[PDB]
Amino acid sequence: VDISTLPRVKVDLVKPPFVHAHDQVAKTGPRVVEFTMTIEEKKLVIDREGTEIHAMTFNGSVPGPLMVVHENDYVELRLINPDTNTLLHNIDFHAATGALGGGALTQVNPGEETTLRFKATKPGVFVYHCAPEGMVPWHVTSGMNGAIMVLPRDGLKDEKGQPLTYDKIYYVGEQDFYVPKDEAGNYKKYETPGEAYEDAVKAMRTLTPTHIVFNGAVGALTGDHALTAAVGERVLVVHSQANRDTRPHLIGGHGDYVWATGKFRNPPDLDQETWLIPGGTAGAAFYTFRQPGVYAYVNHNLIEAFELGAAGHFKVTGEWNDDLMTSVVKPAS
Amino acid sequence: VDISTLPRVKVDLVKPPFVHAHDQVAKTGPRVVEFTMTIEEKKLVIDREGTEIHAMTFNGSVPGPLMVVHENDYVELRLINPDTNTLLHNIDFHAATGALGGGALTQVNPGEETTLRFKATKPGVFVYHCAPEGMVPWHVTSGMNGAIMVLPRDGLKDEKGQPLTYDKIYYVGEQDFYVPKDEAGNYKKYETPGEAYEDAVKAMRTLTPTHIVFNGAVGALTGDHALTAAVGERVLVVHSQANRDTRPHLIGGHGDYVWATGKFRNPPDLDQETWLIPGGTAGAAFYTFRQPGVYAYVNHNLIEAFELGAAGHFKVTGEWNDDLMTSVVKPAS
Amino acid sequence: VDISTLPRVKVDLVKPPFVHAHDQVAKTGPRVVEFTMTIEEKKLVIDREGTEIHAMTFNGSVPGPLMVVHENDYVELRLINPDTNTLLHNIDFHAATGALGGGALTQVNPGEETTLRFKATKPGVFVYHCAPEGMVPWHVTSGMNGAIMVLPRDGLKDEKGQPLTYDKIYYVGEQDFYVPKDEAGNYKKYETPGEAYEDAVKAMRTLTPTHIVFNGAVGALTGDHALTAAVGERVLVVHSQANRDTRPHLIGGHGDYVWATGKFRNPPDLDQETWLIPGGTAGAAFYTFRQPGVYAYVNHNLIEAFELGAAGHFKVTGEWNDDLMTSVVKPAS
Ligand SMILES: [Cu+2]
Ligand SMILES: [Cu+2]
Ligand SMILES: [Cu+2]
Ligand SMILES: [Cu+2]
Ligand SMILES: [Cu+2]
Ligand SMILES: [Cu+2]
Repeated sequence: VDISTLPRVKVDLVKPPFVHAHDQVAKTGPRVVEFTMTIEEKKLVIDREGTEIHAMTFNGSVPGPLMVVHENDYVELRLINPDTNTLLHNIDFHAATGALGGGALTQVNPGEETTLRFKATKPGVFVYHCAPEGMVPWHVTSGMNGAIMVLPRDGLKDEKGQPLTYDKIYYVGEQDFYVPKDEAGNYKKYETPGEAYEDAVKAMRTLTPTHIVFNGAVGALTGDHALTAAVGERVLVVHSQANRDTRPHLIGGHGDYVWATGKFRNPPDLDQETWLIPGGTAGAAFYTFRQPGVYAYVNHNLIEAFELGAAGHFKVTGEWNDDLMTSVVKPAS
Repeated sequence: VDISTLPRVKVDLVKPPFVHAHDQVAKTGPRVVEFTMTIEEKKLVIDREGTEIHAMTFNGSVPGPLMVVHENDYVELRLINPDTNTLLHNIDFHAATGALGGGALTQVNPGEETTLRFKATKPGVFVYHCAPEGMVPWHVTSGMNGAIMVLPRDGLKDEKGQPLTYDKIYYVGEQDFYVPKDEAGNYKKYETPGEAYEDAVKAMRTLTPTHIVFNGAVGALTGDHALTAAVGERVLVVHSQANRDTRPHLIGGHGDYVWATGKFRNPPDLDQETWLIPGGTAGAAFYTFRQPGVYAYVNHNLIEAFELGAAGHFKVTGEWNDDLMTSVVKPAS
Repeated sequence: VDISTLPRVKVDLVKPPFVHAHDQVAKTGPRVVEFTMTIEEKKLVIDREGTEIHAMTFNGSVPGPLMVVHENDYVELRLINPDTNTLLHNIDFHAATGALGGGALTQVNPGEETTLRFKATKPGVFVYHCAPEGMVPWHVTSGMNGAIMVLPRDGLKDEKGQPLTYDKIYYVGEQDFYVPKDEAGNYKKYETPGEAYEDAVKAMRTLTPTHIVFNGAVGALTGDHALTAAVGERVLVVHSQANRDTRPHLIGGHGDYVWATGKFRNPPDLDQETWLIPGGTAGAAFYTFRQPGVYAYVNHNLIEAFELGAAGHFKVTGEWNDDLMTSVVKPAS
């Protein structure tokens, strides 16, 4: 088919955990969906101690933004590597077929750009990440990863074939960082990326992250940046981990319908407490809130959550249901 | 509905791996099921070397006891923190909805008690654990976790909708401990919980357990405390891990029907050799024994099993079936 | 039934990643399928640096060869431990029922052999491994493991009950090695297995592999030993990990149908990007190639893949499909 006869629609991306507007049920036929991302190498402070790393980002954020299309749309990405960066980058889409997910076709030095097109033939949430030959884990674990959602053309379905429609969607990217340490255990102070490379490799080879964070930093999805919902709202939380297993859990809630390995032709798992998202995968969980208040959303390795950073909050408004839960006798002597 | 019009039934809990008597198919309408647990801080010897830790327990055991109710029963827990303990505790039920699983409503200082009620709206096996704000992984990884089973009102079903009925049930709680080590590798000798806290945090942050045990100690489910069955018996093994992934395996057997992430509205996985239970989850495996003798039940990271403690035994009585397995030629020169 | 009335067929095994010839759909009734394996202890170089270990193998390879039978065949294995070896060995089949998978019946000292028979009552791919009492993880993590495939008698089926037929099959065994290190981080230089045992145990207890490899060495499934396919070919990749979780991914492709925990009575998961195979399990993924070129097949902990060894290649011949993927604008200033 002549792709030039298809509609083109340009998407304007937004910063995670928010997601660009889209339709769950496709209101048009197949389209070429046009995205642009600009790579930015930048310093990021990732914890409360002030630890600063040299992050590698798509569009200035860790994670990169969530892209949303429908099955059998074409994704057309303009990828820009400005001359203010210093490294070679590319992109691998797990949604795509061929050429190492796109990475063999998208190598851009500083001062270069490229445009890749692929057909999104399989529905699901998928990781995307940089993958420069010989340096792959360093770029990924420096923050250069995000996700793409390929919706079925008739939207999401439950285990019986009935529609599932979310009211709100959030994208939680979880990032394992490997900040090199000296013998005494302090994070090393590097002058350039090349001077950092061997100790970055050493640090990665321990297989022990120093930090595991949501949306790029300890505490990023708390306080004024907590996730929000109301009682009765249907929320989809897309969660990705490009390099290491995670096990999300909504403290005080559930995943009512979960695609733990993210692929919508499969029926969802029901009523999950915790789900395993393997490293290199995106998953999605659908929940209808039933109680107001604060919820924590965590990796349920609780050390990873509360000591290394993999914890966010929901603030949920509405009525308390004392049938579902109540304090019969409040704490007392 | 006025909960005061419902029947009340008091459960008397038992020490894992045994489980309090219950009905698989509910013989009454919904009930308020009353449980009591008393928190006990105590010294426990956890390995053959004599390593002694300061454990934090529900009802004196690691894991805490298995609670069993039916879907849409109400769980009413009296939680007691006697004045002989020194820390603040609470409880989070993954089965419950709201208030951080109950933790926001159940904070008890030494000398206090509380009573929580929640509706068990989802069937499955679920973790429960202590979760005091700011100290969550320390309490969990000190042993303060167990599980609750919410049975469907019409009992368990196979992948085709046919009944599955167990003859025996066991609860295996798997505990990762993080005993702080000095530089030379020996376990440190602490005077109070507050003096221990920073090195406990340091130890946890390595993400490398020093011990991984069933029922609270190396060897706990061996010898005179081996699990038992007879050929032809249907056994359900509930397995929980509140903090870290595990992968159970019955050496010489299978999981004929497994809910690896523990939720009974989902069809079970058939004929599993090994299953992944993510950290923060309870799972359940159903097996009908076909051969007598000794079986080992392990985490099939065999280092975790045989070097760090995550191994128990079954002793199974009955007839040997030489059609299913035989030695044709015994070892010989 | 009198097993002596059944046909006997002798299989001649082949070196992984290749697989002995077999039929997907059984062309005979149940058979006794006769296998022989000879244990070989040997030095193996496992990385590009020249690190040499004392490996323990079935039939001279890491992994041991893939055995293939049909459901309700009998597997009859002659296991030979020649007098040129120095250790006691045995075998545990996860496909088998009873006697610790066979291990209690197959203990062979150097200079001994044995013959075990078992009925393959459950379809799926399964691990087999050595398991000598008290030394289990050392033998497994020295390479003494492989897999067995028990096909349904009417071959593989999709999630709807329709046939799935592969054109090619490969067996990828993934091996975690724990080469002891000195304080400075270099691999130690041992004189005998007994002198090595305590530092092997120490190394294993770190839970941090020094090497994670496919087919026995870094790079083993690259270059002249890359896996091969053509566009349009249906390929089954069987992947096992006897001791530690892995998460396979085909870079530039998918698992169209995946049995992540390897058991064919279950419907496959569709359209997977990455799948979790728990330690102690074999899994299988079915893919139809749609694009030519080089693909990498990896554990998608990318550190494990690209820094520790868990990466292979496919070389795929055929036509490029520019509808599925194209470079619209090649990299340029
Ligand atoms: Cu990059
Ligand atoms: Cu990838
Ligand atoms: Cu506590
Ligand atoms: Cu929890
Ligand atoms: Cu051996
Ligand atoms: Cu095994």
